[PDB]
Amino acid sequence: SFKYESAVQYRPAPDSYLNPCPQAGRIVKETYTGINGTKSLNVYLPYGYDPNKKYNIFYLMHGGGENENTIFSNDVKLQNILDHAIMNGELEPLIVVTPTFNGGNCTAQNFYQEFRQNVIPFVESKYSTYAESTTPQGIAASRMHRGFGGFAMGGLTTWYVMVNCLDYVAYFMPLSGDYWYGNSPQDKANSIAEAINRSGLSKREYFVFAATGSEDIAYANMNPQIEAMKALPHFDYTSDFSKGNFYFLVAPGATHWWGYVRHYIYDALPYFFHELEHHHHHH
Ligand SMILES: COc1cc(/C=C/C(=O)O)ccc1O
Repeated sequence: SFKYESAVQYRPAPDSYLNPCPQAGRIVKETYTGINGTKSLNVYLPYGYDPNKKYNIFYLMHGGGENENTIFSNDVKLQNILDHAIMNGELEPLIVVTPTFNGGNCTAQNFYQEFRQNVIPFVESKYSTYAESTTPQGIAASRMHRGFGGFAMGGLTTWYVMVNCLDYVAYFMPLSGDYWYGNSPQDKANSIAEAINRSGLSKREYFVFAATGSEDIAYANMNPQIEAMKALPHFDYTSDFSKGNFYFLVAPGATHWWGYVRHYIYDALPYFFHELEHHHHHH
């Protein structure tokens, strides 16, 4: 059913999507040991999950003061939105992982290292993504079907993941957080451009769908960064990812709160993972 729009507008999921869906994906609490010690995450598997099929995977980071359980807690209930959207055909089934930047030496800034070395191999060796194996080569070869996003400090995590993990991840969803690398917006954009240059990727091989609220403090620093990025040849601004690769959704009146941010995921996540996808779809 999904069709790309060129300037998608903010629309909250219906209130009914916040209540439990009978077609509920399974949420599995996992514990693993990596460079930052023994840590946990949650894995959302779509309803009907079949390990002999291959699923898109989206990693989603919490904000400051939160943890790996926040996004699927009663304070957010993202799984209800996912369940309803997948059941209604709005969102193709995918795996959603909620890790944490807490623990050991880990920070929102440096999480990408643990992500690369420990999180991807742990999750993707257990569950069925497009990664045929979880060697660096197997992960890189499946990058078009892997995404990363996050809220606030988790948005910062997302930007650091982008600049350090373009080889492994093609889709990025920074929510209400800017990239802290640089003394000006131009420095931030230039850093991203340099990462893209180093990666060798074409503009059809990475995608950024940023979002925030018009009354969300993150707008103050996101907006200048987005404008600087728009000026780069590396980005073609439009939400139609069949045509371009960069969009910034600003929700009128929304404030810095998961109550709103969950809806940004509802609006944006359906836009991910169709470019170079393996099914024959018309979007
Ligand atoms: C990474 O960018 C941002 C982070 C925050 C974090 C707020 C908090 O932890 O309370 C707020 C605005 C931002 O633009």
